[PDB]
Amino acid sequence: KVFGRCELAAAMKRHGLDNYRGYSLGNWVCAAKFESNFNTQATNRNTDGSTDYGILQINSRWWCNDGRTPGSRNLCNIPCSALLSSDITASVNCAKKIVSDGNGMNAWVAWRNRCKGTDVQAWIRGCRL
Ligand SMILES: N#C[C][C][S]([C]C(=O)[N]C(=O)O[C][C][C][C][C][C][N][C]1[C](C#N)N([O])C2=C([C]=[C][C]=[C]2)N1[O])B1234B567B89%10B%11%12%13B85%14B%1158B%12%11%15B%139%12B%1061B%12%112B5%153B%14874
Ligand code: NA
Ligand code: NA
Repeated sequence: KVFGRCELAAAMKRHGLDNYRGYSLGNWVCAAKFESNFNTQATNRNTDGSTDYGILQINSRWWCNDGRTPGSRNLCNIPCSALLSSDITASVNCAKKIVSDGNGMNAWVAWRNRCKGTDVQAWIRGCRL
């Protein structure tokens, strides 16, 4: 599924991501924009053989099981395929664990490089939320 901006903002809110770990909703929408272009089916292979999955490009190195990342963990206790669904529940639950791991949203390199310290509220501007 390719979400619209406000559509995704709304979905994130309903699943309790807004202000989660102190990160306002615009931060999450901005991260999703640059991670996946709002496409729940987005996959990208990493140099090291891990893969990033879904709207927030969650990595198989730590967070999900894809059967082809040796030595990896599955801290969200989910198949990585779950992170590609139209329904974002699994992605949001896993992202809550990630953002709680010590690094905050710096766990998403695209957030640090393209959202941190910008007008992130712009991503939710205009939206009925
Ligand atoms: N951090 C910080 C300083 C904010 S100062 C600006 C400030 O305090 N403005 C604030 O009190 O405005 C009240 C209205 C807030 C509306 C917030 C929604 N819009 C935002 C925003 C947010 N939230 N942002 O974070 C922005 C932004 C526009 C551009 C960059 C960041 N923007 O339009 B400002 B002054 B110096 B150079 B001058 B300009 B930039 B830098 B500092 B920054 B901006 B002024
Ligand atoms: Na909070
Ligand atoms: Na894994």
